[PDB]
Amino acid sequence: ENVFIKTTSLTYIDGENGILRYGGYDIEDLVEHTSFEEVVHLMLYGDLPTKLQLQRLKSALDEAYEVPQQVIDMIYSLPRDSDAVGMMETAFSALSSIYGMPWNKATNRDNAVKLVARASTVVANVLRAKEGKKPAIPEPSESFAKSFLKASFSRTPTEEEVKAMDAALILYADHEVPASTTAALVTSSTLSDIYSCVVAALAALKGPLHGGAAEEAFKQFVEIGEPDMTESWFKRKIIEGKSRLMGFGHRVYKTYDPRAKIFKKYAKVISERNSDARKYFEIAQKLEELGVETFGAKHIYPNTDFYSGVVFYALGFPVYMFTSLFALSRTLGWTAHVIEYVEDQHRLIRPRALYVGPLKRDVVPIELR
Amino acid sequence: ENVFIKTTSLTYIDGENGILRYGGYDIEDLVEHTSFEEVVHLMLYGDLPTKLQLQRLKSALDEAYEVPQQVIDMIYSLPRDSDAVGMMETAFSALSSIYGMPWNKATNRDNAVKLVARASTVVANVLRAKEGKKPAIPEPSESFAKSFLKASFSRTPTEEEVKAMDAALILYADHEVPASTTAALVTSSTLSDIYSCVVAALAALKGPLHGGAAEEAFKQFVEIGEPDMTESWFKRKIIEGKSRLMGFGHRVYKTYDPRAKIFKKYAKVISERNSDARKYFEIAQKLEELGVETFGAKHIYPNTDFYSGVVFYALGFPVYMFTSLFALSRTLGWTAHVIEYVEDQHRLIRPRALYVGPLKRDVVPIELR
Ligand SMILES: CC(=O)SCCNC(=O)CCNC(=O)[C@H](O)C(C)(C)COP(=O)(O)OP(=O)(O)OC[C@H]1O[C@@H](n2cnc3c(N)ncnc32)[C@H](O)[C@@H]1OP(=O)(O)O
Ligand SMILES: CC(=O)SCCNC(=O)CCNC(=O)[C@H](O)C(C)(C)COP(=O)(O)OP(=O)(O)OC[C@H]1O[C@@H](n2cnc3c(N)ncnc32)[C@H](O)[C@@H]1OP(=O)(O)O
Repeated sequence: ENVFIKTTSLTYIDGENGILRYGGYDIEDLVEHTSFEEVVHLMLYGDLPTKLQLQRLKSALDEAYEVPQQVIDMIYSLPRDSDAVGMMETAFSALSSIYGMPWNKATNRDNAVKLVARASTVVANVLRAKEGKKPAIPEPSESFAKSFLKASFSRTPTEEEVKAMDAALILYADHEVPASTTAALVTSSTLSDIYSCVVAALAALKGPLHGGAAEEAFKQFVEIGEPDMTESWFKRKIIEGKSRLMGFGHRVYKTYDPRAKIFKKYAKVISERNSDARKYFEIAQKLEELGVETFGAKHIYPNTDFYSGVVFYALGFPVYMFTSLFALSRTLGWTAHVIEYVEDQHRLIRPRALYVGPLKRDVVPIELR
Repeated sequence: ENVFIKTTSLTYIDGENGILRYGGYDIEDLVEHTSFEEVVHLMLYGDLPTKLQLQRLKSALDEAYEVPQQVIDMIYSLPRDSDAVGMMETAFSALSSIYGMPWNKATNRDNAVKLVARASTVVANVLRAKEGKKPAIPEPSESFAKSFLKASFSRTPTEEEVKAMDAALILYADHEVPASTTAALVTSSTLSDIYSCVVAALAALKGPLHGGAAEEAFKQFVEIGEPDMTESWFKRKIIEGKSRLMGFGHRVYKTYDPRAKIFKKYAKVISERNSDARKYFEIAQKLEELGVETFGAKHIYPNTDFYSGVVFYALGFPVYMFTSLFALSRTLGWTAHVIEYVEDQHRLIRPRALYVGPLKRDVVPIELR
C-alpha cells in the first residue's frame, strides 16, 4: 500500500522520465564504461572502485568459486526436469549450512562478494545438471562474465558474448523492492545469515507471480516461430483476443524501460551469428514495432523482460534458465539491500493478525461430532 | 509497528488473562482431550474432525511419510555439526523441487497434510544424521507422535512419552505472526508452492533473534548442573549480574504463558524416569520459584520456552534439536496461515524503498579514481 519498508542509497528510479541509476550513476553509463565487478563494488561499498580495490575484489571472487562437492552432488541429485530456481534454492540452503556466518559490520561485504561468486558456480551447475553434462567450477579469467560463460558451456566465449553477459548482469542487479527482496529483508531481521536471506528470496522468486517474466515474453517469439508469422500472431492473440503483450508495460516506467534499450543493443550483435537466435531477435523486433504502434499512446512500452531472453538465448542458454540468470544478477541487489537494512535500520519484523474466528467453545468427544 | 498484516481465524490470544485458543478451543482442552492429528484438522479445516474425517487424515499422513532417497541423502551429506534448522531448510528446498504444486483451493489442505508428515520424516532424519545413525522413515502407528518418536530413536516409546510429544506438537502449533510466519506469507504472495513457503519460514527461524529460545532457556539448567547449585547461579548471574532470566517474560502475556503450565505438567511425568532428565527438571523448578519470587510483581513469568526443553530432553532429544522440534510443530501454523492468506486475502507483496543516496554523477575512468 505504497508502504516504505526502508531507505536506500542503492537504486534511484524516475518512472516519468525513464531514468535508472545505481548509486547516482546512470545505468547506460555503467553498462558502457564499467563491468559487473565494478558494479558489485558500487553496490556493496557505495563507489566505483580504484585499481587496487578492484584487484582485491577480483581475487576474492576467484577464491570463492569453489564449493564443496556435496553442494554440486545435491544439484545433480534433483530431478532433471525440476524448476531451475528451485535447484538454486536448494543449493543456496546447502551453502547456508556450510558457509553461513553471523552478521558482522567488518565482514558483511566480503561475505556478500563470496556469495555472488558462488551464485555463478550454482547457476552454471544448474544448467549443466539439467542438460546432463559433467559439473564445472568457474575459474579465474579476465572477468566474472567470462568465467561464468566458460563454466556454463565448456567453450571460450567471444568478446561480444562476454560483453552481453556482463551487461545483463549489471542490468538486472537491482530494481524496486519486489517480493524476493522483501523475503530477504524479513529473513535478515532475525539475523539469519546472508545465504539464508538469498534462500528466502529464491523461494519467493519461484512463485509465478514474480519469476518467469523473461520466459513468458520470449515464449511469444517461440510460438510465432518465423518472422513472417508475427503480424498474424499479433492480429489473432493481441488485437482480437485482447491478450496483453508480454514484456510490455511497467508499474513505474511510463516510457521505455531504460534497461530494455540496452538489452536490445546487446541482443542485435550476438543474435546475428546464429540463425535460430537471429530469427527470435527478428520476431522480437517486429513485435516491438507492432506493440509500440498499438500501445505506445497508452504509455505502454517494452520493459526489461522483452529483450533479455533474446540475449540469454543468443548466448546459448535454454529458456528454462532465464529466471535463474535474473537471480544470478539480482543476488547483488539482494545482498546489498539486506546489508543496508541490517547495518542501519534493523528492526525485528513483528506484524499482527486480527482474530476474526470463532468464539469460545468446548471440545466435544469425537462420537458426538 | 502494530501493523495488521492479515485477518485470521486460527489463533486467539488474550495477553492480560493468559488465554490461548485455536479455532475457539482453549489450548488446555485441546491438549487434554484431542491429539495433534485432530488439531491439524482444526487448523486446516476449521473444526475438530469426525471419526471418518480423522481416518482419512491419518491414512493421508501415513502415505506421505516416504520421501525420495535423494532428500535423505542430502540431509546426510551436510556437515554433521550444521545447524539442525539449516538442515531442515535444505531438505524442504529439495521437497519443494520434487513435490511443489500450484495453489489450488480443492487440494491446498491435502498438500499441507502431506507436508506435515514429511516434516516428521525430515526432523527424525536430521537428528539421526547428526548422531551418525542409519536413516529411518516414520511408519504407520497409533499416532503421529508415536511414529515420529519411533523413527527418531529406534525403540518403542512409552505411552507417557507419546502423550508428552503429542502435547508439545499441539502447544507449539501456532502463535502470533513472528518473522518465520511473515516470510512464509511473503513467499505465498507470489504463489510459490507451500513447501517453498516453509523454506522461507525456516530461513528466518535460523536467525538468532527468532530461533534458539528453547535452547537458551535450557542451557541455563545445563550450566547450573546440579539442583543444589541453582541458588548460587541465580545470585551471581541474575541478582548481581542483572542478566534476564531466559524463558521468562513475554511481549503479550502479562501472566504465566498458558503453554508453560502444560509443558511443566508433561515434563514432570517423563523426567522422573531418567536421573539426568530428572536433575534438569529439578533445576528448572527451583529457577522458576526464584524467578517468580523475584520478577512476578513485574508481570514477568515463565513462557512457553522455559519447560519445553525439559520435555524434549526427557524424550531423548539433544539440545541441538530443540528449535527443529518447534519447527516440526509450527509447520502446521505456517501452512494454515499461508492457506488462509492465499485463499482469502491474497495481495501480491510490493513495498517501496525511499531513495536517500547520491545525486546524479558521471562515471570516471578507473585511473582517475
Ligand atoms: C512474473 C510473470 O511471469 S507475469 C509477467 C508476464 N507479464 C507481462 O509480461 C506483462 C507485463 N505488464 C503488465 O502486465 C502491465 O503492463 C502492468 C501490470 C505492468 C501495468 O498494467 P496496468 O496496471 O493495467 O497499466 P496501465 O494502467 O498503464 O494500463 C493502461 C492501459 O494499457 C493496457 N495495458 C497495460 N499493459 C499492457 C500490455 N502489456 N499489453 C497490452 N495492453 C496493456 C491496460 O489494459 C489499459 O488498457 P485500457 O486503455 O483498455 O484500460
Ligand atoms: C530467540 C532467542 O534465542 S532470544 C530468546 C532468549 N530470551 C529469553 O529467554 C528472555 C525472553 N524474555 C524477554 O527478553 C522479555 O521478557 C520480553 C523481551 C519478552 C519482554 O521484555 P520487556 O519488553 O523489557 O518487558 P517489560 O517491559 O514487561 O519489562 C518490565 C521489567 O521486567 C524486566 N524483565 C523483562 N523480562 C525479564 C526477564 N526475562 N528476566 C528478568 N527481568 C525481566 C525488565 O528489564 C523491566 O525491568 P525494570 O523494572 O528494571 O524496567
